[PDB]
Amino acid sequence: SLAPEDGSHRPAAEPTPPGAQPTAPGSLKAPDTRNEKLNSLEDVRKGSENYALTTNQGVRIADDQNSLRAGSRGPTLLEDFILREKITHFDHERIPERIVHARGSAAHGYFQPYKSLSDITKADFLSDPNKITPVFVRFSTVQGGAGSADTVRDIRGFATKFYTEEGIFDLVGNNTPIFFIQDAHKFPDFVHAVKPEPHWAIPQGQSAHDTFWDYVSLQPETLHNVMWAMSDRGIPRSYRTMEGFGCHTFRLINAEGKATFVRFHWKPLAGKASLVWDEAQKLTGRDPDFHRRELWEAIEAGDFPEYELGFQLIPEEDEFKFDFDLLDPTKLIPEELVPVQRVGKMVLNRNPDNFFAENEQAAFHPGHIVPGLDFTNDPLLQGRLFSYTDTQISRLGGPNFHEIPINRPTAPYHNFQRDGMHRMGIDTNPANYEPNSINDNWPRETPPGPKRGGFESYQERVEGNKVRERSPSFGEYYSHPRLFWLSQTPFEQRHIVDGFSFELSKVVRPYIRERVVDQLAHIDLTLAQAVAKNLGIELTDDQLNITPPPDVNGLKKDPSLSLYAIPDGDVKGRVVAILLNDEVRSADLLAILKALKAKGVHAKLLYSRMGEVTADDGTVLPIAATFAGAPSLTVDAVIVPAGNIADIADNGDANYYLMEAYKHLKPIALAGDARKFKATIKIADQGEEGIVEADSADGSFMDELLTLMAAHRVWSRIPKIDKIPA
Amino acid sequence: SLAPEDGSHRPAAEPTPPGAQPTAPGSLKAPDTRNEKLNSLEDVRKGSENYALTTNQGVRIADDQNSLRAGSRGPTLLEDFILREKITHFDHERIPERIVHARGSAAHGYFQPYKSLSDITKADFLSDPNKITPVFVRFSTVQGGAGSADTVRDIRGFATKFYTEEGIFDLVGNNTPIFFIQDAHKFPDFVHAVKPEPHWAIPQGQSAHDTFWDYVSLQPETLHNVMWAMSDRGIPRSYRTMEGFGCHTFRLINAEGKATFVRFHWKPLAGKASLVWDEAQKLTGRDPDFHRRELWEAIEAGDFPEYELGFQLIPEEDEFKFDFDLLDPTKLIPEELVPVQRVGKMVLNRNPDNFFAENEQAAFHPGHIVPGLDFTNDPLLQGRLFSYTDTQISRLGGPNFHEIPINRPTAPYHNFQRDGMHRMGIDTNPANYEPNSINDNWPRETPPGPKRGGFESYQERVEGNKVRERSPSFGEYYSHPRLFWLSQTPFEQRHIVDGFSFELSKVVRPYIRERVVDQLAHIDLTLAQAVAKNLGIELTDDQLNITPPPDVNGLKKDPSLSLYAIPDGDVKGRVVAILLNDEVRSADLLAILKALKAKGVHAKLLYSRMGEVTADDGTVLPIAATFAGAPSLTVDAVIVPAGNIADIADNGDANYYLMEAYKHLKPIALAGDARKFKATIKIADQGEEGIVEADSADGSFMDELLTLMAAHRVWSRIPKIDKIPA
Amino acid sequence: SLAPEDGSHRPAAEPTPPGAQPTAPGSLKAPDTRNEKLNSLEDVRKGSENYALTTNQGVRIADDQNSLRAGSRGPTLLEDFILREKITHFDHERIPERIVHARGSAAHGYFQPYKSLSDITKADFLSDPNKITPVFVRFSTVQGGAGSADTVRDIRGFATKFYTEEGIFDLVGNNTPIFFIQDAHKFPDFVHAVKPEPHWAIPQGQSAHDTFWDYVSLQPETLHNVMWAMSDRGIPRSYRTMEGFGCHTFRLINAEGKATFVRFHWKPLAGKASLVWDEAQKLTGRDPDFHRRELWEAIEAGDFPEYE
Amino acid sequence: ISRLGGPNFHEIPINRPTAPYHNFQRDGMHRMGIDTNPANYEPNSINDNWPRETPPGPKRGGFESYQERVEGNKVRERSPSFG
Ligand code: HDE
Ligand code: HDE
Ligand code: HDD
Ligand SMILES: [S]
Ligand SMILES: [S]
Ligand SMILES: [S]
Repeated sequence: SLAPEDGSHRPAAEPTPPGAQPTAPGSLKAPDTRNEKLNSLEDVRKGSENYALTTNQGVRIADDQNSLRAGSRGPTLLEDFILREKITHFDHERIPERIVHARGSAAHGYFQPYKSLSDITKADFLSDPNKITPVFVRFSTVQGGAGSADTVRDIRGFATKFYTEEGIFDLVGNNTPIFFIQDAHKFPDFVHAVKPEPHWAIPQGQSAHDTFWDYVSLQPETLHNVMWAMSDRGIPRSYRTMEGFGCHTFRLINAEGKATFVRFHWKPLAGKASLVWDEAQKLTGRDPDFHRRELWEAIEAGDFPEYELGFQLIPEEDEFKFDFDLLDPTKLIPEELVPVQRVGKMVLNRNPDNFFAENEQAAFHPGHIVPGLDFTNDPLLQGRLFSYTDTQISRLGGPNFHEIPINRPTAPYHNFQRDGMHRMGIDTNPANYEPNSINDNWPRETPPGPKRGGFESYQERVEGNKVRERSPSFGEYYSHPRLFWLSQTPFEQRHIVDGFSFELSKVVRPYIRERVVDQLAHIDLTLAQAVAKNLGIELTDDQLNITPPPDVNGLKKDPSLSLYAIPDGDVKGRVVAILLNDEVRSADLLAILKALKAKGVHAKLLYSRMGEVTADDGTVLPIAATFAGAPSLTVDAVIVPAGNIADIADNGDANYYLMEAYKHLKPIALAGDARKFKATIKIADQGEEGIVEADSADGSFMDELLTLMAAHRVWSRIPKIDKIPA
Repeated sequence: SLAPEDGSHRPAAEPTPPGAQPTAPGSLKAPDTRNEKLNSLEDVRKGSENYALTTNQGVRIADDQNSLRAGSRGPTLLEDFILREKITHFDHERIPERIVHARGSAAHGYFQPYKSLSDITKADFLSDPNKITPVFVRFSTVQGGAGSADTVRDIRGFATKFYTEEGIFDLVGNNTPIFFIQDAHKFPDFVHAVKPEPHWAIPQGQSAHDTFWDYVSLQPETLHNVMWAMSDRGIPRSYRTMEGFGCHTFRLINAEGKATFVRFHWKPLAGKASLVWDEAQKLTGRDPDFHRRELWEAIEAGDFPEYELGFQLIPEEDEFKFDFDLLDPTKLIPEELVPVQRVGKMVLNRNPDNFFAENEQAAFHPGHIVPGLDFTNDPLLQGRLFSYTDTQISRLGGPNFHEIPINRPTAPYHNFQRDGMHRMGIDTNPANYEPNSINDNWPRETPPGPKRGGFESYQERVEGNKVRERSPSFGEYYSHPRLFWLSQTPFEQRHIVDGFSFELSKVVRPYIRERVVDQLAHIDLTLAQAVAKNLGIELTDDQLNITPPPDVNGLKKDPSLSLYAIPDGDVKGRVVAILLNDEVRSADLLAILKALKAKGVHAKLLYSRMGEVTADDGTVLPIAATFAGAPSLTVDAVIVPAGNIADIADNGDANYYLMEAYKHLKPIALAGDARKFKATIKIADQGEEGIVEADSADGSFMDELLTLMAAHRVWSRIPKIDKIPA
Repeated sequence: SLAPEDGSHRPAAEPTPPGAQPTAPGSLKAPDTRNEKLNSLEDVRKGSENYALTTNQGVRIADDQNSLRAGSRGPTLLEDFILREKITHFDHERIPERIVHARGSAAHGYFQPYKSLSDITKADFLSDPNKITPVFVRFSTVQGGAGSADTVRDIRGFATKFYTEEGIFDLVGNNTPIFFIQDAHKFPDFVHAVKPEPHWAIPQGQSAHDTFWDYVSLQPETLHNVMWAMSDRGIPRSYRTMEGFGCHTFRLINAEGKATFVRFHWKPLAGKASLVWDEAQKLTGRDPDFHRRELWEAIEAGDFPEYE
Repeated sequence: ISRLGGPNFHEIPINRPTAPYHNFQRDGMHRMGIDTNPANYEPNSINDNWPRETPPGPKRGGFESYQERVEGNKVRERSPSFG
C-alpha cells in the first residue's frame, strides 16, 4: 500500500507552475524559505516519515484496521481504548467558525519599509528599511460559511498580522475603503440582514435577497459600500489583484508626541483585476475553491503576492477641512485630495503546513496595535475594539488563544496573567500580582519613550455629554456613492447597473425594489433610470426632479476609484488555456510556450480526454485536464494552435470553451486552421480587436496576445456579446 | 526596588527544613534536580526577572495601575485594550474541577525497577534496572471540591503517570485495596450518595450524612470499603504514610504471550500512620491545607516521599482457586495467600512550578497502558475505561488534552488525528489517513513483539449471552469486612466503632442508622453491639443470632491489613513542637535539637508572641509561631525544656497545647521544672508510659522520646483520655 | 418498597425548628410559598414519585444495577448506550466555579417598598408600596473555592437579583461599605495576591499569607477594607446578622431627569452579630457548611432572613 | 459534548422527548430541568426509590437487550466472511 517506485507521489521541493506537481504543505514544498516566525513554529511542527503510528499517549498501534471484538463477527468491546481515542479525537475536530469572514485563505510572508518613518511614527516596524517583519495574511469573503465558495459577489477581508519586535500589530482591513454602517452598535443588524435569513438559512454567500435590500432601503448610510459591492470590485479575479484598505482613520504618534491622522492602503503589485458576474457566478459551481487554489499555486510557482503599503496622512489641524467627517467610515478620502504615500512592501512567499492549525485558528484583531500607533473616535472602530477579543473566547476556546502557535508573538511577553483553559505557559514567577516585593516587582512597567517604551494613549481632548447620538456631520449619504459612480468607466457603470438589476430581481417583495430605486435616484438619475428599466419600474416626476448631491470638495470624479481607468496590468502569474488536437503543430506550440514563459504566464494543455497526445514531431504532450474539467472560467485567455483541427472542430465542448471565453471578454488567439473557429463566435474575415489570428503562432502573434492580456479583458467587445448564446 | 536590601525576600535554593524559608516553585527551589520529563517542559517554562510587563501580544505596558478614562475622574473608555485583555484573562481563569478527586496535591519524581521483569512482562519501563522512568504523582481525597480540606475522613487517591519510552502508563490507584461498588454502571449512584446532597449542597468532604448511609444500607457490597473508610485508614497522617493499591486485577503479558494476573501495590517507605478522628477534624479547621503543605515541605527539605512498587501475581490457571472472584473489586487478595513481590522504587523529588498548569491540568486515566500490560473483565475497571477519556472533553476543553505540557508523552507520538480545539501540533504529513500512498503510508503500524512492538490485546476467551447481570460469584458481602475487622488491633477496632458511631449520629433519619446496624450484625456481633450502644439501639434476638460469615480461604485474620499490628515506624521528617519560655535552659535545648537533627526530625519553636526570646546563657532563639498559631494538631510530639516555667505555667494556650497533644496520644517530654505541667494533664508522680520526664534533657531523655515517636502514638493512653476536658 | 412503613423518611411540609426534620428541596418543604418568579419556574421543575426511571431520551430502563456484558463475568459491550449515557452525564457534571465568590448560599424571597419613591427615581419596582418584587439572593465568601469553608475570615458578598416588571436589576453588594482597591485595572493583582499562591495553591479561604500582606504593604489604598476584614466584621455569626452595602455611588433618576447620587445599604432586622476568631476557625473544621446550613434551616423554621 | 456544549443536549427543545423522562442524572452545563427529587441516586429509601426501574414486558416495559450468544477470543480481526 505504498508509494510508486518512480517517486511520482512526492512534489518537487522547487518552484513549479500551477498543475505541474501535486500541491504540498509549505515546509515540504519550500523548506529553504524562512523567516523568524516560520522558524519559531518549529517547536510544534510534527513530521511523519519513518515514525511508528501511535495513540496520542505514545503507544504503538499494531492493527489500525479493526475494532477489538469478542470473536471476529462479535460485538465491539468497551476496553478498545485505541478505537475510542481515535474516534473521540475525530468527534471533536470542529470549532466554531468566525461569525463573519468564515471563508478565508492565508499565507506567510515578510514586510519591510522603504525608508524610516520616524518623523511621523515611532512604530519599530517602520523605523528601518532593513528591518524585516514576518507577516501572516488571511484574505476572506464576509457573509458565507467556511465551506462557501470563493468567487461570490461580496466584500473581501484582507487581514495582516505583523510580528514586530515591539509586539503583534494586526491591520485588519477590507478590499473597499469604507463600510456599510456608521456605528458598531448596528453591526449585528447589518450582518443579520446580509446573512442567510433566519427561518430557512438561505441564501449562502449572497446579498441578493429581501432582508439585505430591506436594510439598505431603510439605512441610506449603506449606499456607498453597496455601490462598491455592486461594481466589479465585488468579484475580484484573485486576492493578488484587489486593493486593501484599513477602513478607519487611525493615528500615527512620533517620538515628539505629535499625532497624525492616517488611513492605510495596500496596492496590489500585480494590478487591479476583477471577473464579470456571469463568470464569477458560474465559477462558484465549477470551482468553489478558485481563489484559495490560485493563491496557493501562485506561491508554489514563485509568483509571490506582493503589496505596497501606503498611507493617506492628515495633520491634526486639518481634521475639519473636508466636507465629510474624517471619523465617518462610510466616507472615503479621495486620493485627489490626499495622496497615498508609499511606505513599504509585503511579499507572501510561503503557504502554511496545516490549514486548520495555522489558518482556521489564526486570530486577528484591530485593537492589536503597538507604540507609535493609536485609535480615533471613529464609532465603528470603537466598537470593533470590544468584539475581536470577546469572540475568541468561544471560537478558540478561551483566553489563552495567544498561545496557539500561529498567534504567538515573536517579541517577548511576560505578565501576571495565569491559568485559563489549555494553559501552555508554565510561569515560574513567585509572584502573580504587582506591585510585589517577592520578585522585586518583575516583570516591570516601562515608561513610554522613543523606542522600546510602554504604550501610552495619545492625550486626545474629550468634551461632550454622555449621549447615544449620531454626529450631525455623519448625516450625508449620497455624495460619495455619486463620486464613485462618476469615477467609473462606461463599462464599469454598466456592470454596476447590472449588479443592482440582478440582485433586486431576486428580491421577492416588490416595494423593496422600488424603495432601493428611489435611493438610487438620490445618487444619480442615469443610474436610477437604468436599474428601474431593468426592473420594469418607471421613475415618478418627483424622482426625476431630485437634485443630485454636491461634489466632494469640488471633485467631479477621481480616477483612482476605478479598477480600470488607469492601466496597471501585470501578466506575470496569469494563465492561458491551450486547446490541443491529436496532431499539434509543434512549431506553433514551441513559439507559444516560449513567449508565455518570457512574461511569466502559465499554460494548461487541454484535450477531449486525459492521458497524452503526440505532436507532429513526436513530442508527447501530457494533458492537464479536459475541456469540461478546466473551463475557460479558470483562465485569462485561450490559444488554439494549428494541426489536425478536424479532430476538435465539431467537439461541442471545444466550441463552447471559446464561446464562454468570448462572452467573458477574454483574449482568444487562433493559429493556422484553428481560424475555422471564428465561425463559432461570429468574427468577420477582417478580424476583430480582441481576436488574435495569423497563419502561425509567431513573435508578432504572441506579442499581440500578450498585449491584450496586459489590458485584462476586451471591453470593446461588450456590444457584441448580447447575441451569443452562451 | 521593592525587594528588601538584605535579599530576605528570596528563598535559599537548597534543601531547608519546614518553616525555615518561604516555599518556592520547584525549578527555583531545586534548579539542579532533573529528569527527562522535567527537561522536556523547559520549552514552556516562562521566567520573569529583568523582563518588561507586556500584553499577551508582547506590547509593553507603561501604566499597570490605571484604566484609560476621559479625564482623571471620568468614564473608562472602550478603547482600553490593555484593561480588557487583563480582565478578560482573569474572567476566564477557572476550568471545571474533576468530578471526583477534585482536591489533590502533586509532585514530580522518578521510578526505577530493582531488576528486569522480562520473564513476566514485556513492559519496557520494567525491563532494565538502569532504566529510569520520570513520574508525576497526584494524591487526592475523593468527595470534596478542589477548595475542600485535606484531613477529612475519606478514601484517598494515589495516581502515578509514568512517562515510559513506549508510551504513558497511568496507575490510577487509591489507598485501600478495594472499592465500594462492583459494576461501573452504579458509579454515579454511589458518588451522588456520598457527595453533598442536591437540594442544599451539604456536607463538604464528609460521608456523615443521610444519603451516603442510605445507599450503604441498601447495597451491602459497599460494606468492605466502608470498613476501611471508618478505620483510621480514612484519616492518614501524610500522603507519605499511606499504602496505595491499583484496585483491580490487571494482566502482565510477557514476550511469549503468557498472561499473569496482577494486583498493584505501593508500600510507603516512611511507614504507615494515621491521625485520630478528633485531631483530623479539628485540623481541617486549623489548616485545611495540611497534607498539601506537608508534601511540598517534605520535598523542599529532602524528605523525599518514597514508595516501593509491588505485585501480587496469580497464574492464569489459578483464576478460580479462591473463595472470592479475582474480578470482584469489592474483594481483596490477602497477602497471607498471595505475597507482594517487590518490583521497584519511586522517589518524589521536585515540586511543580505552577499548581494550575501542572497539577490542576494533569489528566490520569487507567486505560493508559503500554505493551506488556492488559485489562481483565473486572466490571468496575471495564466502565472506568470509558470515563477517564470522556470527562477530559469538558474538564480540559477538548481532545487535544495530551498536548497540555504536563500530559505530553516523552515517547514519540505520530498518527493521523487532526484539528480539535487548542490544536498545538502542526502536522506536515501530506496524508491524514491510512492506508495512503502519498506519504508511503507513514506513520506505519508496528507488529507486536518482545520490545518496541505494537499493542495487541491478550486473546482472552469470551463466552456467554449479552446480559445485564451480576456474576453470582460476586454475591457475598460480609466475609471480607469480617476479615478486615478481625485483623485490626483492639485500639484500631475501637476507632472503627467510633467512626461508624460518629457518622451514624449525623444521619437524621433513625431507621437508616438501624438498617446499618443490621448490616454490621452480619459482619461481627461485637462490632454491631458496640455501635448500637453508642446509638441507643438494642439488637433483636434475631440479630444476636446471625451466623458470622465464613473465613476467607481458611484465614481468621491477616496482619498486613492493620496499620499498626506490625511496627514499621520511621521518624525521619516528623516534627516536634518545642514550647519556649522567656529564659530557656540552653543546655536542654542544645541536647534536644542535637538528637532531633541526628534522626532527621524537625522542630518548631513556639511562644506566646512572635520575635525572639533569650536563653539563660544569652543565646537568641527565633520564634516560629505562637501556641495558637501552630497547634499541637500539626506536630508529632511536644517537648517542653526547663527554665523560667512561671512565664508560661498560667498561659491557657500553653496548657491547652499539652492537653490537646495528650488527648491525641502524642508523645510528650518534660525536663526539669517543665515537670510542673504534669498537673495539667493529670500525670501521677511516678510518671506514666508515653510521658518522658527527667531533671535535664539528656542522658537517655531524647532516646526515650524518639523511641516513642518511632511507635507513632501512645495507644496505651486511650483509657485515660476520656477524663480530660480537651 | 424501600421507604419505612411509618413514613418517617419524608419531612413534614410545615415550618419546623432546626434538626426536628430532615431538610428538603424548597418546593417540597413549603409548597404554598409562592411569588411570580417561583411560579414561573414551574415549567422546568421536575418531580419523581410514581414515574419510571428512563434514559434522557425517554426510554424506560429495566436494570439500573448492571452494564451489558458478554456473559455475567465477561467484558462490557460498547453497545451499552444506557451505561454510556449515564456515565457521560456524570463525567460532565461540573462547570467552572466563579472566579471570586465561588463559595455561596442562596434563597428565594420578595421585596416591597415602604412608600412610593417616584419623587427621586422612576424605577418601577420602587414606585408603589403595593409593588411586590420577587428576589433571589446569594451570600458568599470571596477568596475560597465552592468547596471551601463558610466561617473563614473574609469579606462576604450579598447579591440580590430583583425580578422587576421593567427588567432584572442586580444589586451586587458586600458586607462592608468599601473595597480594597480604587481602579478595576488592579482587580486581578489584588485577587491574585489574596488567593492561594500560585506555586503550591495554599492557603484556602485565608488572607493570612505573604502575598496578600505584600500587596497590602505596597498599596496603602487597601488599608481601609483591610481594617474591616481584620475586625469581627470578617467573621459573621450568620448571613442574617451582617450588613450589606452597594459599595459604589450610583445615581437615581426621576421622571424629570433629575439625578441624585445614591449609596445602597441593607440593614439586617435580626441585628449585627459576629463570631470570635478562635470559634470561627475551629468552626471551619467542625462544620465548614455552618452558614449555608444556618440559612437553609432558618428559612425552614420560619425565621426568614429580613433586611431593610 | 463539543457540538452542543455538554450532556444536557436532550433539553435543547427540538431534541426533547415527548415521552416522560425521569432519572438520577444531575447538573452539567446549561442545565434546564430543576429536579425536586430528594434523592439523586438509587437504590434510595428517602424517595421510596422513585423513579423506579420497569421490567421488560409486551408494552410500556423497560429495555432489555436480546440475549445473543457471544463466543470467541478478544481479537482485532476482520471476519473472513467480509473479504
Ligand atoms: C475595515 C475592515 C473591517 C470592518 C470595518 C469590520 N470588520 Fe470585522 N469581525 C468581527 C467583528 C466586527 C465588528 C464588531 C465590526 C464593526 C463594528 C466589524 N467586524 C467590521 C469579529 C467578530 O471580531 C471577527 C469575526 C471572527 C474574528 O476572529 O473576528 C471579525 C472578523 C474580521 C476579519 C477576519 C480576520 C480573519 O480572521 O481573517 C476581517 C478582515 C475583518 N473583520 C475586517 C473588518
Ligand atoms: C481503583 C482506584 C480508583 C477506582 C477503583 C476508581 N477511581 Fe476514579 N475517576 C473517574 C471515574 C471513575 C469511575 C467511572 C470508577 C469506577 C466505575 C472509578 N472512578 C473508580 C473519573 C470521573 O473519570 C475521574 C475524575 C477526574 C478524571 O480525570 O477521572 C476519576 C478520578 C480518579 C483519580 C484522580 C486522578 C488525579 O487527577 O489525581 C484517582 C486516583 C482515581 N479516580 C482512582 C480510582
Ligand atoms: C473588575 C473585576 C471585578 C471587580 C473590580 C469587582 N468584581 Fe465582583 N465579580 C467579578 C468581577 C469583579 C466577577 C469575576 O465577574 C464575578 C465572579 C464571577 C461572576 O459571575 O462575577 C464576581 C462576583 C461577585 C459577587 C458574587 C455574585 C454571586 O454571588 O454570584 C459579588 C457579591 C461581587 N462580585 C461583589 C463585588 C463588590 C462588592 C465589589 C467592590 C465593591 C466587586 N465585586 C468588584
Ligand atoms: S471600514
Ligand atoms: S478498586
Ligand atoms: S465597593
